[PDB]
Amino acid sequence: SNAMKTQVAIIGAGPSGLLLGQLLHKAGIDNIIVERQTAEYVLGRIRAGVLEQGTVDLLREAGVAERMDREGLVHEGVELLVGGRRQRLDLKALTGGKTVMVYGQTEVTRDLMQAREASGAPIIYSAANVQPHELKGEKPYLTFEKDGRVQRIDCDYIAGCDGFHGISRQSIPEGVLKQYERVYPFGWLGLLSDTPPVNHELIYAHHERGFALCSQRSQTRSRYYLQVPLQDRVEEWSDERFWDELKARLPAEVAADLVTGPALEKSIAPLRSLVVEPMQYGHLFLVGDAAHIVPPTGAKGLNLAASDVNYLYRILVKVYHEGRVDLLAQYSPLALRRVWKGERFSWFMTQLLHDFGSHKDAWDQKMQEADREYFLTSPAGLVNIAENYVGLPFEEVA
Amino acid sequence: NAMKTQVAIIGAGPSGLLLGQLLHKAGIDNIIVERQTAEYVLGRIRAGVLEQGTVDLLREAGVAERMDREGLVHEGVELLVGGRRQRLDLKALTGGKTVMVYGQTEVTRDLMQAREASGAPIIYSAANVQPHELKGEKPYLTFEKDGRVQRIDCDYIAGCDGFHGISRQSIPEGVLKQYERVYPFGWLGLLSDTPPVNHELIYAHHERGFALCSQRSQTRSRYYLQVPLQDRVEEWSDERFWDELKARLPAEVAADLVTGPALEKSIAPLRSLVVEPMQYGHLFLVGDAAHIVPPTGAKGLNLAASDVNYLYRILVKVYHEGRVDLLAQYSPLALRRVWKGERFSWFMTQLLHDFGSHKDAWDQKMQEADREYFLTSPAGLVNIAENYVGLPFEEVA
Ligand SMILES: Cc1cc2nc3c(=O)[nH]c(=O)nc-3n(C[C@H](O)[C@H](O)[C@H](O)COP(=O)(O)OP(=O)(O)OC[C@H]3O[C@@H](n4cnc5c(N)ncnc54)[C@H](O)[C@@H]3O)c2cc1C
Ligand SMILES: Cc1cc2nc3c(=O)[nH]c(=O)nc-3n(C[C@H](O)[C@H](O)[C@H](O)COP(=O)(O)OP(=O)(O)OC[C@H]3O[C@@H](n4cnc5c(N)ncnc54)[C@H](O)[C@@H]3O)c2cc1C
Ligand SMILES: [Cl-]
Ligand SMILES: [Cl-]
Ligand SMILES: [Cl-]
Ligand SMILES: [Cl-]
Ligand SMILES: [Cl-]
Repeated sequence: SNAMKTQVAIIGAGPSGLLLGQLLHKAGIDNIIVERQTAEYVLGRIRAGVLEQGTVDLLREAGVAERMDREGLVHEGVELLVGGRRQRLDLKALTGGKTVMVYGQTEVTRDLMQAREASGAPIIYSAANVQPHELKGEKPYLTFEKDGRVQRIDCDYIAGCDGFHGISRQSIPEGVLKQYERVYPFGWLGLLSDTPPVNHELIYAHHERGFALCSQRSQTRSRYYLQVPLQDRVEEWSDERFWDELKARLPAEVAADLVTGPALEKSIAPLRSLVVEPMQYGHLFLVGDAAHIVPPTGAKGLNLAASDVNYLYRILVKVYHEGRVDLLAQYSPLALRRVWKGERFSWFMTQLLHDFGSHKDAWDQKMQEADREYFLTSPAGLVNIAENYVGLPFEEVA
Repeated sequence: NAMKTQVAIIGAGPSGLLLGQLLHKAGIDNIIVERQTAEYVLGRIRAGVLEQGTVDLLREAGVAERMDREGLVHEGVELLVGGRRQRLDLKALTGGKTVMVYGQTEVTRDLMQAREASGAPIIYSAANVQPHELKGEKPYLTFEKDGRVQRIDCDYIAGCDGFHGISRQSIPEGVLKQYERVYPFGWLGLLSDTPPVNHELIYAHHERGFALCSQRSQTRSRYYLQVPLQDRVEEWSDERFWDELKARLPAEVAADLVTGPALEKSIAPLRSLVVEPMQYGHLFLVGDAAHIVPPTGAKGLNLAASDVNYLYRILVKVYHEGRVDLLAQYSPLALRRVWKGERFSWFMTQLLHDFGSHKDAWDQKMQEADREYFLTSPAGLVNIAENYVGLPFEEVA
């Protein structure tokens, strides 16, 4: 058949692709989203839960915040647990007013999907072998297969919002991108349960046996994590083994108040820090997990995706409304400045709260311990953590 | 016959002299034994920056007159990254705390003159000093001088004998545990009779490597350059030193730098080293005998001073209040502050030096990000400033 036509072709219907598309459509910039999996499959992913104010603001601007505001929970603080002691970080007081919002990525994604349904902005699911073409040409395009037919999308710009295993990043020629990576010797084993959270705020716990995070998605939906060796598989961890181990890494007081229950979802995510430079090539712009990855210890993943969306969205508005086509050259510079800040903090928190075993020498272990002392005791240290946790500012586009 | 005292002190460097001066004043007898001659000890060119805790201690010891007259109070320090100058107003950021620039040699000289005036015994050129009966109730030292073996009977031994001392090596095998990080570089220092390029210290990170613009007075400058461990001082002419220093500074700063012939020039290797515990029986390790820091945080002499402070306050209570229980608190107290200083010294070293290929691309990227974060965040600067002026001494109660 004949080629579909739009202004911005978006690869990936995850939070990045959907939010970008929603913001663009509201601003009168035509876009089409193509996604490899089914709508159901995308919604089945249990991932992030902590939204920085910048992300919340973007969602409000996109006009998809009614449910987030009603069913989400503003968290004014977080706890770091070292040596069995519970240290609360009053993010609100430490930052002079900032907070975080606990609302599931799945929920955010569902809201964005319902909003796109209402607008009628085209979105195509179960699209196989999406390939971008003529990234340097003036007329880039996408091809894909669906319903046993090759389909084409002509556009001006391509936004690669296709995640860690996307096609976007891989479509850029060799030499162009440079990669910076740190692979951690552990993953997070996550368990979502239909049970009351043990605390009204997140508890990041460092314990001799290893790291543990007590989290949640609502007043009736809990999310717990344990660091685990890379070899470990989710089949080796029954619901009971996970509950017992979580209990062993928490103080007796918290262990007793913990209400356990069957896992609605359980899986292991390997931890890695990854960044590519630049985050664009010609008319293709990499957004979110397609460009960078962080360990979730700082709750920065989805929030960095959102800042990437922020910058590309505000540049594109000026490209089409003010004809400033060349402003797109500042996308990577802007995005990367904030990516490195979040990457730094995510790296810092991972080093601070995890058991590295033989992967760190004796000196580095002592420095981990002295950092745990200093950062949770010094008022300036607590302020260092709090201001990073709530999310550093977005810079203005010139 | 044998010499008798309460506390026998090994080493006549800053640790040993300050501990001896404080103890003597409190009425606690002490003898100091030193391997080198007095002249040789004075020939050493090292520290220059004193925390208020160290300044307070010297005033308490009654050896502050010359420091209060010739030392210079610094209200800030500068950190320099990619041309940017970030002044840390220590006073404004820490609620009034400052640092004192006064040479370690000057402090050492003043202490030596005060002990001479008091007549508290001190023995130079004490060879093969050895401690014995560390856990017994009657510990003692032996040493050789003027062709004869001499003995000092005491109640406690203070090992203030530095990195190459005998005290640490005298403790039975396996008791001590050594934590260490050896840096792939040293500091080439040059003392010059020229005006400092700035009235405050300048810690400069540069693609080519770290440089420190420091001073001993308004007429005497002290500059440092990081150099690889292979380097020998004989490979560094004054000319090469000056040119390299200028290459590591913004052109606008280098332009007015006044160069001159070296009065002293040597390379010190950098290392982070902590020994635990810091005592065995009636033997206590003090200062460099127990721990080393890279000088990037100006913590060395200052940690030695806090070790001295704790051992001194404990001994006062031991002798005047029979608080023998408190001797077990020396290592816990000293190590709490030592680890904090070690952390800071490590932090500053990581932040400001070039590690070449001793650091992978990811760690270089985290250095770059740390320099961006700590030097632009108000909280980041507070963090550095409060560590730089030195964290408080805890009370020995
Ligand atoms: C497995 C996993 C677990 C995580 N857990 C946590 C956590 O516990 N806490 C936390 O704070 N953060 C977590 N994160 C981080 C956070 O969820 C991500 O940063 C966030 O999902 C990034 O959104 P995105 O839209 O950039 O990528 P994604 O959410 O991955 O969306 C990418 C979309 O593109 C689609 N796609 C991929 N390839 C193609 C193709 N060739 N053609 C078309 N479409 C394609 C995918 O199907 C997907 O729907 C996790 C991330 C992952 C991947
Ligand atoms: C080479 C070097 C360079 C340094 N440079 C700097 C710098 O540039 N900036 C900075 O801030 N800090 C620096 N420092 C750190 C700071 O000067 C030290 O922390 C400080 O000197 C510690 O004092 P101390 O008395 O504990 O040890 P020392 O000053 O080493 O005194 C130990 C004394 O014990 C004596 N002794 C050793 N063995 C025996 C024995 N068996 N019997 C009898 N006596 C013995 C020694 O002769 C010496 O006099 C440096 C340290 C060293 C070693
Ligand atoms: Cl979720
Ligand atoms: Cl931090
Ligand atoms: Cl941030
Ligand atoms: Cl811009
Ligand atoms: Cl300190």
